Amino acid sequence: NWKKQCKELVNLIFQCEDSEPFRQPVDLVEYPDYRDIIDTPMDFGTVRETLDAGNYDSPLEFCKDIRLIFSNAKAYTPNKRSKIYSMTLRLSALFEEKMKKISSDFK
Repeated sequence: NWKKQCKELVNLIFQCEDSEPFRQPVDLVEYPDYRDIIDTPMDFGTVRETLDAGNYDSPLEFCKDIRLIFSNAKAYTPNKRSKIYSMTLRLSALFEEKMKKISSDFK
């Protein structure tokens, strides 16, 4: 059951300290130029909601949206000295480790 596996992984991510800036959509009052840089916003709350609505056709679609969270974060704050950049690298690494098993069990 890939859907329950992906749900467990999203719940795991919400418990990770590094996910805090990615739990909700980026706020456009706080970051007014965000959408001049980012075409397709994404966050873990949205991913959770999409999964619960049954609106991912496969784990690859789920993964693509999670990868988008990280690519967006790195695009908007590209300075590798920044806290957010390091939090993105660490959380990305954990996610990819976990997603590997889900993707195998599927294929």
